[PDB]
Amino acid sequence: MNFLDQLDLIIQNKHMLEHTFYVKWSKGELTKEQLQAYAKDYYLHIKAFPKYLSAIHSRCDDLEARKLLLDNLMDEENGYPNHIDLWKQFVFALGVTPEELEAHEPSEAAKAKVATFMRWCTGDSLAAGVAALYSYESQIPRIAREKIRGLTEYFGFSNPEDYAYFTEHEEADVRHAREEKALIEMLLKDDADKVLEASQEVTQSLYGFLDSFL
Amino acid sequence: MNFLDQLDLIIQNKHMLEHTFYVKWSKGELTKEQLQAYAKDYYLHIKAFPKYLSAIHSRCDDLEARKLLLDNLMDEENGYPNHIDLWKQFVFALGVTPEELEAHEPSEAAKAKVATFMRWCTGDSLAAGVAALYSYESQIPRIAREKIRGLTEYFGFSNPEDYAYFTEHEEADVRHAREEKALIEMLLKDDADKVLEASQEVTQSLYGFLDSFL
Ligand SMILES: [Fe+2]
Ligand SMILES: [Fe+2]
Ligand SMILES: [Fe+2]
Ligand SMILES: [Fe+2]
Repeated sequence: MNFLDQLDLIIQNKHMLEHTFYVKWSKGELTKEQLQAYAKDYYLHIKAFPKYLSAIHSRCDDLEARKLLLDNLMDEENGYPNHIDLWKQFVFALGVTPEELEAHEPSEAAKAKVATFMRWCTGDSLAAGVAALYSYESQIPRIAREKIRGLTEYFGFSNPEDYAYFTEHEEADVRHAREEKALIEMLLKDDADKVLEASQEVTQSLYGFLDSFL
Repeated sequence: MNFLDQLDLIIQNKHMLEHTFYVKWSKGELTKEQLQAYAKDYYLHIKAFPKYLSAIHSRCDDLEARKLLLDNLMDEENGYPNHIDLWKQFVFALGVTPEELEAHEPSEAAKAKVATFMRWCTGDSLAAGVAALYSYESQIPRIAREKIRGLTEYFGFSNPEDYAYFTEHEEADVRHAREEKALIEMLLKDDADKVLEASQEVTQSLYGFLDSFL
């Protein structure tokens, strides 16, 4: 079996949309107290995602790979509103005040998720770092689509600008996962084992993060 | 004394334009054999400069600082022709063939320069990493200006597109040094000592690199 296929199968078999939290989201069975906690607890990962990308770029000598990593990073962090600003719009539309979000101390659940990504993105296998990111970003497009639906037919999201982060990631992360899948191939150095090891680790780590809100 | 002033004084007092190699350039007293060797030996630093920036960014939690680091990185590596492509144009206009440049193995002089930057950019002081980069980029604008002159009135540079790298850096690195000087302030964490330690180290390291061609 080809390792990219093995890679996708791992994510297919531990995919956040099958997690209770997002199933609960799908049927609507989630409190406003639970959403505001997740929106706040996600913020640490959202601020850190640029560093995941620059961590790999900064250890990379493939000049064409770096430009691809830069393209993701540029979409993440460049301009107003970058993806960080978009999340904030979602966090504030949920009801959270700016002060409360900035004063929020992230759960150790969330710190473990981030730390799992950073471990791979700073590790010794550039393809494993991209696989860590890929095992998340490739789920994102379908997650966003179903998350807009749940914000509409369940949580009173009238204004579209209130879930713009998810509208952007419905499309942005189709490109990103395609570029990451290509980056994994161009950076492979007889380490497809770490690619899958990273995939297993990130996907489970994401389950523990979702577990935290129950 | 203020440490940014101390910082500039260090660079003023070990500035590449005062080095024999660039004085020799200034009077024209440099062989085509010497320029093609320097153009080739510089290539390792030129390919690595993006990683210097992403190395600091990837360790940084100041969200406004990261966007500044990204702006430099974007000017360095984004688009055709990025700064790497521009150097190539200079390397090829000097007479070097593409194959010979890609087949060139960099001197240990050059490997020491790069390694000095990367040590600081991956070290434990974000302001020292920016100071390592600043102690180089702040010299660049005046270096470029005098290096265009020496390519014109000495080395037969007719076509302007042949020294476009230096035309770009005459202006680009005015902005970059101003943004880096500002980044050093925003990232200082009671470590102005490392800022100057880095400055001393980078500036000397640059002298040893220039020393290599004599
Ligand atoms: Fe994103
Ligand atoms: Fe993304
Ligand atoms: Fe540059
Ligand atoms: Fe620059």
